[PDB]
Amino acid sequence: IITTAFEVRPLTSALGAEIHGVRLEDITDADFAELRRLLLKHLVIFIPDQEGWSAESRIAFGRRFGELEEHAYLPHLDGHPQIQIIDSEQNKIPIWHTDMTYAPNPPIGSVLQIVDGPAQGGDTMWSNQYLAYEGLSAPLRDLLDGLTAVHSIHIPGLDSQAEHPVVRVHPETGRRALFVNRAHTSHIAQLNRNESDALLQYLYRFSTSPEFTCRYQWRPGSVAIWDNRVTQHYAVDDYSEHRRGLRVVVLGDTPSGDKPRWDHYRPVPGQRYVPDWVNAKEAY
Amino acid sequence: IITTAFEVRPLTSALGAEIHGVRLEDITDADFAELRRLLLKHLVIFIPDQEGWSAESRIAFGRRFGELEEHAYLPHLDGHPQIQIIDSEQNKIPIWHTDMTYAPNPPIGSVLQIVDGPAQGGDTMWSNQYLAYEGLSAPLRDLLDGLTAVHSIHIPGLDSQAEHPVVRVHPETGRRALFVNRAHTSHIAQLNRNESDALLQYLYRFSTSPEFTCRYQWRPGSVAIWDNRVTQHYAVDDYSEHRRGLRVVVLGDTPSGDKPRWDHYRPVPGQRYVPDWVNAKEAY
Amino acid sequence: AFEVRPLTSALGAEIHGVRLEDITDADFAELRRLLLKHLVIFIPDQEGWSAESRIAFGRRFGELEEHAYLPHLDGHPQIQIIDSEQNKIPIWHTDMTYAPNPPIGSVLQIVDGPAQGGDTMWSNQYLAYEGLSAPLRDLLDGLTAVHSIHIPGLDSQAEHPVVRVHPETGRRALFVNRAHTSHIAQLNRNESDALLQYLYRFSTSPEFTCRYQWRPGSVAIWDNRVTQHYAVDDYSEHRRGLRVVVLGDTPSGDKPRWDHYRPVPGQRYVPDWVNAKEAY
Amino acid sequence: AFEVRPLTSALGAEIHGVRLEDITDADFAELRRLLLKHLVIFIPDQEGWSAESRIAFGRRFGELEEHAYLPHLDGHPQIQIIDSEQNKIPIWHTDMTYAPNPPIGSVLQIVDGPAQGGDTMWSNQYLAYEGLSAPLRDLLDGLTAVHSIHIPGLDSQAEHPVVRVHPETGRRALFVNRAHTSHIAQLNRNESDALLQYLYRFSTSPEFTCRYQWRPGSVAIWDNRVTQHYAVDDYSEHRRGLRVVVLGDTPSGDKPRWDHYRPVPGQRYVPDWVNAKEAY
Ligand SMILES: [Co+2]
Ligand SMILES: [Co+2]
Ligand SMILES: [Co+2]
Ligand SMILES: [Co+2]
Ligand SMILES: [Co+2]
Ligand SMILES: [Co+2]
Ligand code: NA
Ligand code: NA
Ligand code: NA
Ligand code: NA
Ligand code: NA
Ligand code: NA
Repeated sequence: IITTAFEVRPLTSALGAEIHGVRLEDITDADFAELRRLLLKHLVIFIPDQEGWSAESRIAFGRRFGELEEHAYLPHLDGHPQIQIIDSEQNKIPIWHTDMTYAPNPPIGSVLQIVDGPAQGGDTMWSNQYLAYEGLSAPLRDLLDGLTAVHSIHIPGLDSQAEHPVVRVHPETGRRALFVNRAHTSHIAQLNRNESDALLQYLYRFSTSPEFTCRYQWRPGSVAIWDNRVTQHYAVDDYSEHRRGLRVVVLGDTPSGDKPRWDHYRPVPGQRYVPDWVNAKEAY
Repeated sequence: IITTAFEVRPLTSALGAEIHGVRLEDITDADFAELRRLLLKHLVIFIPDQEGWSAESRIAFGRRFGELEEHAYLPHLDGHPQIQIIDSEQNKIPIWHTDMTYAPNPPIGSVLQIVDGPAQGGDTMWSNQYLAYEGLSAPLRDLLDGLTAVHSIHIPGLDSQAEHPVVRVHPETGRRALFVNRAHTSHIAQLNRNESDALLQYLYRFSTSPEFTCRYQWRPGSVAIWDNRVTQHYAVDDYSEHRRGLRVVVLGDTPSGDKPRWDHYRPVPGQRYVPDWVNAKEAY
Repeated sequence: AFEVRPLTSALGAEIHGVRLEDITDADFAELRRLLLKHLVIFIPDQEGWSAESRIAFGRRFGELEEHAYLPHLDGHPQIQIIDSEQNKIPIWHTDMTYAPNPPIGSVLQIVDGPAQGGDTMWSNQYLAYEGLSAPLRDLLDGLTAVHSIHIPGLDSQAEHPVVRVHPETGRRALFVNRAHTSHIAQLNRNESDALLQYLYRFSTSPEFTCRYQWRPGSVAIWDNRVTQHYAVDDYSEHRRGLRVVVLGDTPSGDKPRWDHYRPVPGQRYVPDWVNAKEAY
Repeated sequence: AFEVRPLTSALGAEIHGVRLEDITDADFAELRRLLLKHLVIFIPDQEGWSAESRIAFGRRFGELEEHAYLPHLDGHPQIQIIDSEQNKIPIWHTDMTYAPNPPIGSVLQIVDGPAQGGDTMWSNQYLAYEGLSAPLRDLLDGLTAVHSIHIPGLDSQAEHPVVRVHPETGRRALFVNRAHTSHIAQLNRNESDALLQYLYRFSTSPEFTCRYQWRPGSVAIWDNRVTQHYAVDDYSEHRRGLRVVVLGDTPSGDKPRWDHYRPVPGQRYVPDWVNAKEAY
């Protein structure tokens, strides 16, 4: 992918780049197309100095990527159901995740601007799931190619589960990426639960190795745009100040990979799952 | 403790002994007192060849130890609410546990006879919690002496939790024993959940080392009597035949140890527990 | 005539009614059958078994080891003396898998020891393999592992299939063990650690093992090709065994489906889990 | 005059408006204060810093290492040349803790390298200790640990408190690190493994670390007494740094509250977690 129009400053070899010399407010078609190519190359891009970006322009920009979420309940900007308000007080959780993978159609990506927050504190990290897959040895890539996993959530107000390939192809690059994440993946469907725990434990740690991640410090006016299909992210929980972001969410992913090479694991009647590793029975 | 009356065949150095030359049916006071001393020395004792032991004698024997459970719902022998029927079909679960530690007053012990089952298969193992504590190095014994743990269960029909010392004294021997177990212990109260997971993971494995356990193969007419205050046990899940036992449960333990040396750990508002080790979100 | 008493459904059986001293070819054929069925068998009441008969018995199975340095019975280089003092190690292992030709099996008799303490456990490696789900069995069928040992006076390593096919039964068995397996050759070391850690624990589940309490005159015979065993370290009394070791195994499995993992120059192995750098 | 830009709330700050070449005693006092506050500081725009000034700067902190074998700048034995080719290792460590007197700290400038790739991370060992719950802090205060290294041309070990008191701030900091700590001396090895495994992961939580992208002319200065650091291994281009190392630390903590764990004769350490027996 050719991207030569702007001044691009990559964060790490794995992913991330800050793009200078762009004004989002009245971006042209040609400049948008270039930002989209930079997103496909760098997975998350950062656009500094966009203070004052109008609501209408933010929505138009998001709609250049696809349909925008109009969340039923999460607060939105007055007059604009597509611009979601994220407040550290109103709702943090530092855990590696890919957004909404407990649903059959997770988002394609998001546009986030932190409009209020501390000068230091509250960094966001992203990880490169292409590299997480590619860094596995050949026998393990071949195994994962034929597996699926159940992703689920069960909290007050939301119960959802979905089955996805463990390895998905990015529809627009054709490259394969890992598609499990600590927050929302439950278990691999074709393994028993204990085998699944062991393999997922390894994959979660490996996939978020420092060599596969980047860490971004938010500044006034900074916009992050990321591809949810091939990344995880993590919100660092190291601040107590009020922190507010404006977020637009682009819907419409269908994670797709190889046909599974085995049936789901079927337990016998009465079989009990005894995890090999301790988790407490009571949270906080 | 002096025990010289019968022929005693210890199973292992850690615990367990088979007692020959005893007839439970009309046991004398003096012979019972000797069996009780052998229980305090060996933690679990096995009495072979007791086929035909009458219901009235089984209940009288149990009552020599204390008050007998008359479970509200678990099935009991016709005419005898104290003799519980345990059926592999009607209700197994192979997990190390101490009985009912999710309650404030777990049982003192049990008398179990397997009246129907396979010739091989379905062994029971017991562990010595005195040795599990004593085998910890001095800095760790000193730490555990001042901790407590929450034990809990949440299944259809039963929700219960209780806080117990991590190290308890046996009231009748004065010796200290570990009092956590994989099945029912949730978390150590004075640690955060992640620290608790790490320490409990170590203790669970260490406490069930082969050097601290014994394994008993059931035969027709065999009776096992064990002290629930200072043991764990584990039912091996390696058979498919029907397996039936008659069980009498002696109530009335209060696990007691040192006063805790620290307050309970208090999380901050909104704090989320993220286990360091994967467990699946969906059981079977 | 033999009465067979299985210890567990997974493995192990005590065989009564046998006299090893002058066993006939036909009775030996039955013991052989029972060893292929039960993997380890225990023969009680053999006090006095002569040295010449013990050696002839082992030779029915194959060539006997004449260890250069282990003490042996005066006059009989094939009958090894195993003394808890002179030599224990409580660790799950399969014997000598760091060698290209491990033993087929062993015949052991604990002639001195405490009345309780010092049990030996065995595990069923057929069940350890069969209990894995289909995707994982498929993976392991195509893998090999390096087994090694590095102690004063012994350096050895060997590569073996992770899943071997027993030559007589045709049944597949796991062939890794905690004591001597180093790493799976086709994975990187960190992936290897994670998988082996799971397999070691799973393979010694109580549902796959048995535990034997030694009695005077009892002989244990086991197939080292499809078992692990573990010597429980819960005694301090003197414990002596007489052992004959049958050589000649060549673990055989599928051709690997992938090449060895090749690190890049200067690559460092950083284990994900801590081990101390200093032993005792 | 200095503008301070913290990287994270845990640690790290970039200091603009500084000229190291002829820094005054009073301005140095301010840098020293900022190092005790931020643990690692980054000074951009120092291209051309003279060798004599670089050495004088390090000498303000203490005695400089003159390594016998590491290459150094022609004419200047104190200015070490660190080349990605000639010498990386991505592993969390505190420098030379296998020695009884580790460095107080270092001054590093990456003079050649890629525009992206090769970040360095640091962690705050004060926060790693303070984030433990009270029972565990109480335990660690009374423990010590053996740190060691065994490579061709270097064997060293040292015993240090698990929790050290920084000499200037009086604040307590964890003093174990994954690369060089072997085991806690007062526990058995298996207990030690379990606790160190927890501490290593906890101590390098994202909430306790920072990540720095090197730029031409940037100098990093850090306090090795209360940090770990990690060199990210995500590049293949040539990377050269100039480093001055300040010697003279003696980690100090509470007298241990227990004796060393003493194994019995013949006791074997069997780790609960697998590590391969062969590296690369
Ligand atoms: Co609305
Ligand atoms: Co998110
Ligand atoms: Co009734
Ligand atoms: Co029970
Ligand atoms: Co052996
Ligand atoms: Co260093
Ligand atoms: Na649209
Ligand atoms: Na597991
Ligand atoms: Na699709
Ligand atoms: Na009574
Ligand atoms: Na933990
Ligand atoms: Na009491």
